[PDB]
Amino acid sequence: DQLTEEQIAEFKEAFSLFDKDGDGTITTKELGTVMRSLGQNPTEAELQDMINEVDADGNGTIDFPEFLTMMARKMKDTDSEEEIREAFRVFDKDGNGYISAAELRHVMTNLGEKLTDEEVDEMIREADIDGDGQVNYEEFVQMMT
Ligand SMILES: CCCCOc1ccc([C@@H](C)NCCCNCCC(c2ccccc2)c2ccccc2)cc1OCCCC
Ligand SMILES: [Ca+2]
Ligand SMILES: [Ca+2]
Ligand SMILES: [Ca+2]
Ligand SMILES: [Ca+2]
Repeated sequence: DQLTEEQIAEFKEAFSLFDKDGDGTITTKELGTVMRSLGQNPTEAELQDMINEVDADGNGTIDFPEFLTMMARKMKDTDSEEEIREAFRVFDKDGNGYISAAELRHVMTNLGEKLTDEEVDEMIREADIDGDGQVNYEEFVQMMT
């Protein structure tokens, strides 16, 4: 089988966040920008290593099909939480355990992706379960898969 229309719509939007020029391919330069936007600072060598890991046709760049392949499977029951754990840590700017509407809005922004109040209000509402108005690690994990 395959992902739904909306599912596709979500993978493409996250792909466009790496593809700054919008030409359809992710370069090491475009990946670096994203890393720097996250406070991190990798080297050309490391950047190319990250790309080579998913470059199925080995042309030095990543495309949507290449991007989706790596997405549609953590191919690991172990070490998948080690990524979700870091993802959550990226958003929880104050390691308080709870992700707020402001931390989410703050991060999404640094990634050249300005949201709307209504958009930000829906991403949180949908993930919030305990009704505290914030997304804890628990809620975060389930929202992923
Ligand atoms: C990051 C790119 C999309 C992948 O992450 C996923 C994002 C949303 C889902 C679905 C099933 N859950 C939520 C439905 C869509 N509502 C928007 C959620 C929103 C979001 C939710 C909670 C907190 C902050 C944001 C969002 C948007 C874009 C990227 C990440 C998160 C599954 C994912 O898993 C698919 C990965 C392959 C197994
Ligand atoms: Ca590009
Ligand atoms: Ca490629
Ligand atoms: Ca927080
Ligand atoms: Ca909550």
